[PDB]
Amino acid sequence: SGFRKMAFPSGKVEGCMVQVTCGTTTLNGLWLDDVVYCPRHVICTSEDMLNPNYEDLLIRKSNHNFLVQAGNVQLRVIGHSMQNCVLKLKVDTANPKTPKYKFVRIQPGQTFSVLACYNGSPSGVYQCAMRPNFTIKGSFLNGSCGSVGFNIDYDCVSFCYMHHMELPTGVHAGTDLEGNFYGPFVDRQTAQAAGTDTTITVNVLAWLYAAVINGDRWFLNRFTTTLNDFNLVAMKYNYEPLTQDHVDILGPLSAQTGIAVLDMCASLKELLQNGMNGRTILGSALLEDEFTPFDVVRQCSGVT
Amino acid sequence: SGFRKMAFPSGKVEGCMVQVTCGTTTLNGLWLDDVVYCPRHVICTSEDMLNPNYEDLLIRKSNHNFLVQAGNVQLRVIGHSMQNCVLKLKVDTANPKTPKYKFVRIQPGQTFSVLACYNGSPSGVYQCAMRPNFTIKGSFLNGSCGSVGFNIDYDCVSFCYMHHMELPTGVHAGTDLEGNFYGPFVDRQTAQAAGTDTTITVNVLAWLYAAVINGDRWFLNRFTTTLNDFNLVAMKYNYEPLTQDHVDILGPLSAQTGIAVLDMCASLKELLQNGMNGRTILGSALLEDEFTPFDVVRQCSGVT
Ligand SMILES: *CC(=O)Nc1cccnc1Cl
Ligand SMILES: *CC(=O)Nc1cccnc1Cl
Repeated sequence: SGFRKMAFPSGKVEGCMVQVTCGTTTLNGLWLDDVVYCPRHVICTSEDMLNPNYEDLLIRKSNHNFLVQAGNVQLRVIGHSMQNCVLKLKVDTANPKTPKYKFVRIQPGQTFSVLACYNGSPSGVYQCAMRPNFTIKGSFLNGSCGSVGFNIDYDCVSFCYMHHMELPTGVHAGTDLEGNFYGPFVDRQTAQAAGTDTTITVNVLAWLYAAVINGDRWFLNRFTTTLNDFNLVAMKYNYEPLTQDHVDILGPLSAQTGIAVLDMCASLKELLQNGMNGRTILGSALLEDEFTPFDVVRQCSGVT
Repeated sequence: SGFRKMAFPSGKVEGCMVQVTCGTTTLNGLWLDDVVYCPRHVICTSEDMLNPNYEDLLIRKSNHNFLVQAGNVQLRVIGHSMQNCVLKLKVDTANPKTPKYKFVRIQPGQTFSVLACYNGSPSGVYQCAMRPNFTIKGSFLNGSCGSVGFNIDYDCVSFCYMHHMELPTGVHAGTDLEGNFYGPFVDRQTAQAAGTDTTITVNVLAWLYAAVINGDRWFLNRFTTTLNDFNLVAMKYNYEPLTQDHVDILGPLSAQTGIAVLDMCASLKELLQNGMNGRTILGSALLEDEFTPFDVVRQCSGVT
């Protein structure tokens, strides 16, 4: 019993983290096979970030200008290219610790683990979600860029995020491992404001199911609702519209608890309208929206 | 910027987890050098747990009855002994992945990372605290026993917890790596109730400092207090008494923010008396007490 905000074990990713230095800029890279992936802004001074022309800045950079260090051993750079907002540094050594891996582009509401790194060294691991406004709420200091977000399916690491940017609102923006930003964000120090950070309704319901499974039941009520009625309330509270696809995804948790999805929607409706009244659910005073239905099933069944 | 509930990178501990089977009981063991550490109740049937005589149960067990599996390779058991509530299984192979390590016994209020395992395989990592009632609020299913809690100082893993027990209240009890339970708990299926789960005051104040550092300042007020006045309020709210030792520990965060510890105590006093009024601090609607002052400084300075 118990339900914690749980990251994937980080060992497979720890084995992939290198230090990348270009001039006075040091950040992190991801070493898979004989390629090191890092944010392209590794080539920028802070002054450059105001209005960088990356193709023009890149012309002044040679393979020997990209200093790549794995532990205390230097990697030889034999080639480099820009793909969207990442650099691919070809090195002469395949990472011997390369795990089975995929590059995946996640959707808003999907959770992932972040291995926060500085100078190619792991500092910690935490669980994030791709927010509906395509930001993430991370913990990232200067030097943390090139830290990656990932899921594990048994032995295969799916890399979904590389850290690039802090908005002035202190939220985070980054790319998939093809270097495409999530959302409308760009690797330039400009006016970029996040849109509405709406609540991931399907994730809250997953977490309410996790609460029932773990004995927290006080919020179960005598009511039901419909998708359309629930959605009128979701709108008002800046919750994502609940779709039949979400209802279908929640089916296994419905089955296990014997609580119809729409009944749990009616519980969530009362919690939105009435508040917690100073009570907690799974030790939280707000509705947690960074567990997916798949996260709940994983943690409640003990998948390794 | 940003402040997350952050675990240590788990790789060094992942490399230590084995499966231990005795009869029909499978749980996890920790393989360091040529010793595998596991809960002694590995020798019990569920029926035994009602009133186990461990010395008597152990007599019926030989080295060849302890099946120890690291990945898909079996380890040869060449000796076994009971130390308090753990078994030490001597194996003929030193774990080649043994990190630098210590066994440390932590105090209530100290945080640690848990690598939740099943069948010697990691499922996830999360951050816990030794509660003032010597429980922890974990996420542990059947099979999770022998999962360990740890801190890392650069390259040295300090093992502070091994998982043994779920109380009927769904909270967790376990031992240090010498097999001594935290608190008054025993490895028997009996009436054991947790005492008052008081809030770790020094940890809340640390986290309020983390909030200021990361831009959340709305709760800063015009007031101060004294340890004695604050403590009258702490008592009423089941918060741990704040000591001068705690004030001293918070000194660096005081220095960095320029907020006197006692001023931050007066902010915490108003928050206790007045509530959050539906506001959040670092995305939390309750006062977080599972960051130590050392955790805050670590995460805010990016230690690896
Ligand atoms: C994203 C990131 O870490 N960027 C950065 C900011 C300031 C200094 N160095 C770096 Cl890298
Ligand atoms: C502590 C733990 O994991 N114990 C347990 C309970 C039920 C079945 N197997 C085990 Cl091991």
